[PDB]
Amino acid sequence: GRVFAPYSVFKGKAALSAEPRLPTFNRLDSGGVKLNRRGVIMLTFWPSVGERKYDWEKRQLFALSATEVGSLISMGTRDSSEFFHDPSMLSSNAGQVRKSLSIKPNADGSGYFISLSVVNNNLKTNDRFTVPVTTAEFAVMRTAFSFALPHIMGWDRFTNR
Amino acid sequence: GRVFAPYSVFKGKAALSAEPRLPTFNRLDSGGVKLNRRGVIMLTFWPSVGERKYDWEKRQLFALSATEVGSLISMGTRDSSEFFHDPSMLSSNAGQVRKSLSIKPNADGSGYFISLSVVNNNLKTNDRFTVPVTTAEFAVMRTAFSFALPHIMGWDRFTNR
Amino acid sequence: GRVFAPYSVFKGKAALSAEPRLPTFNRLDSGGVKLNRRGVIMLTFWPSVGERKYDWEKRQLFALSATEVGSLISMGTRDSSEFFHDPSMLSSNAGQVRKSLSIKPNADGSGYFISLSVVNNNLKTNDRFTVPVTTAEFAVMRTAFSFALPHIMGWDRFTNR
Amino acid sequence: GRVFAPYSVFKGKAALSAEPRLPTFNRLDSGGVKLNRRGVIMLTFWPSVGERKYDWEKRQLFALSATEVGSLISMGTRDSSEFFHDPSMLSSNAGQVRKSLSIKPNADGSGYFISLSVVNNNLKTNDRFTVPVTTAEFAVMRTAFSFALPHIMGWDRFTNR
DNA sequence: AAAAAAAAA
DNA sequence: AAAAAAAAA
DNA sequence: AAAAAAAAA
DNA sequence: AAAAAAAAA
Repeated sequence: GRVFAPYSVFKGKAALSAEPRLPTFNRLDSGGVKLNRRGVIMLTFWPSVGERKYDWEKRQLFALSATEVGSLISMGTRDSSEFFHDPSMLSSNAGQVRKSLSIKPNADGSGYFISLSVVNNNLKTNDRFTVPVTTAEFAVMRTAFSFALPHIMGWDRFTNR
Repeated sequence: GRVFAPYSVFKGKAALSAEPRLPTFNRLDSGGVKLNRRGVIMLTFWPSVGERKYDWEKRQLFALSATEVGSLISMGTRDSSEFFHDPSMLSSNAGQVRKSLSIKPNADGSGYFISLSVVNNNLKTNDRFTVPVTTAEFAVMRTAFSFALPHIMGWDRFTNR
Repeated sequence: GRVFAPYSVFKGKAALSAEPRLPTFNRLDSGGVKLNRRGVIMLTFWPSVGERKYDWEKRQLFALSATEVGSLISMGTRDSSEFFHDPSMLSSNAGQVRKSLSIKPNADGSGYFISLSVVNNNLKTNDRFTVPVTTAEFAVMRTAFSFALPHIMGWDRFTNR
Repeated sequence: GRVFAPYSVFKGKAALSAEPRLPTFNRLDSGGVKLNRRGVIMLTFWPSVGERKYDWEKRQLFALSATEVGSLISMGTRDSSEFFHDPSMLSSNAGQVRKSLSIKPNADGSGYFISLSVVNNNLKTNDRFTVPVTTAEFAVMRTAFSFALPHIMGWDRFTNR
């Protein structure tokens, strides 16, 4: 069944969590198997309430596709990226909620800021969580994401015995 | 049985697909096992017909060997490579069909063009599919190909328990 | 059960050993599984007594977290790092024992010195083991640690079949 | 049982083959397991007789340890290394046979020469096989060796389920 | 014997 | 449908 | 709760 | 046929 092993970073103003969501397959009637819904690396941001305590109730999610992951793992020290998502895309509720994830180098080069911005035009809200990530932490993510990439793409099914 | 989990890139004029084809083994009569036919990373190109629709019927294939894969994964941002294949090599139908795959940096350095050219002297045809690949996409391929390399070489059979 | 396969470096004044300690999980009552205690890469230092012989009785341990590992694997040739640990942290016996691990480039750039310093204010002792590590050896550690990182984080549980 | 999946390079004057030899373990009476004899990446060189044919009878072997592998995978384009081995080391027949493997950059930077030199003072012979390796081929070896490194060290036994 | 804790299904 | 072959247990 | 879709065995 | 040894559960 499920497995819950997130890599988490807890900082002053918010927490950040990351974990793979594996792809789903379908057993063709030809006998073989076929990849159905794509894996992602799910990012969870949540707010620090009171003192070193965190409000899981107010979390926001951002799903990194294979291609966004490749974008993060191939980032230089001075590079930055920005991803834009609509959860209710190609559906009835589109344009209402808008998420943007930005990864920017801090001035020192000592790391990066990762922030999730959520604008909800239905509930008339505007949230923003930012978490600083050291060079070491981002190194864990780079290495963990690279490990995970083949798996969310379903390439770990190509094995000899 | 089979597993179908291609990494695909869909662009203006054509689509590109990539997936490992595992090596085949033979159970020696000595008891052990021996690698028989070599794995490849198969590339499939196909043409965009009408509007964001793609003509799977007109696809062309290109099989990357272990060594060609090593050539792609070790490419710098400014490097380019070109591979030349005859499907009916060392057989009766050689010289008739000629395939060439070129990976070139786009001017921006924002990625690469991958194109397959097929010249068929039997059917008197000349096809060319080109697909632009961003830095992020080519990063997925590099990471996915590196993951896959040991597997198509059959080295995933060397495992402790 | 247990598995004992340390990578070891034996030098003039001391020995150094490194091996992963896997994370522990808990089978939720929801059916799924949940990561409980975190994996580390355990480092063991011990003193050379007499001539090319080593006093296992006087060993000192240092547990690298996921994040410390990411710090070591992402070190340039000229970089150095220093980690500080209190084994009896957040408990009753804190402040008494203090461990610090330093990884510094040797002058040549031919490698690094890895040293563990242990100050025990209970037993009134002060130990220091230093082991030089060549570029090749540190390359084994970098590659072995990167391989191990996903595993100590419990990400090897996310697998397709 | 055995598995035979060598990566091979066939050139003008000789052939080169490479494959992992896994470590051996012992089931402790404590229940757990303990690594016994170390894995290597075995290199096999053999001479080209006549025209594109190769004399397997005259092969010479060279066993790369974990540390030698780390030395090869961390080589820059312009780096070179040289390893020296006595097969009958610490035994009665030492000093008699002497093997040396050299990896040097070719002038172009288009690759490397890998050569095995064997001097046998018992049989009064002196053999030398040299095989040029392109950047692509050496990229396969680097990637395949890095994949294999954890395995020959027995670290693939540290797995979650 | 090991630096811990912070959300949660 | 795929570029092959070269040593061998 | 998650940005989707495009070929196909 | 292979470069070995050094601590230990």
